[PDB]
Amino acid sequence: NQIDLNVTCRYAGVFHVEKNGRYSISRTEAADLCQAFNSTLPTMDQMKLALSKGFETCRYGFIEGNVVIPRIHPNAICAANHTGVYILVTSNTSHYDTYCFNASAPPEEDCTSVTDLPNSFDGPVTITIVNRDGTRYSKKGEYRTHQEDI
Ligand SMILES: COCCN1CCc2cccc(N)c2C1
Ligand SMILES: COCCN1CCc2cccc(N)c2C1
Repeated sequence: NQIDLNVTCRYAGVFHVEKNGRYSISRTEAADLCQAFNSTLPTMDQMKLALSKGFETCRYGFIEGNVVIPRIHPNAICAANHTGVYILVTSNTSHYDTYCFNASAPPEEDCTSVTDLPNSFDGPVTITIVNRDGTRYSKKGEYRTHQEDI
């Protein structure tokens, strides 16, 4: 009973989380996951500011209201070569990564490691935060509040 949460640097408080390194988060789970980081799903405005500070990924993830990919550099295999906050229009499926927004983060780029999942609740899952530099923090707990996500 183990979950890896791979987390990025924060940019104006916005970061990306993937569960087990593959698209596997529903919209309800995404909200719960951000809540566990004392964070919320970003607004479009929040994501645009993060982009302006250097944030880009090659992953679809939830924000409030849409699924998006922030792009700075055009790449043919990431958001069909678009730049800016690319909005997913047409998809059959419901599971993506998520973005999260932590208002208490620094205003620009913060690439220090994440060492806590401060708002996880009691539970039986070994949850491991994995930073890009390999630094890990584990705890026993849970964050999913919807049964359909478990
Ligand atoms: C209100 O949350 C109830 C569900 N949680 C409550 C806390 C908890 C602790 C250890 C194992 C499990 N399964 C659980 C389940
Ligand atoms: C946005 O990056 C998607 C690719 N994955 C690749 C695997 C991985 C491992 C640990 C932390 C992070 N951020 C990542 C990122």
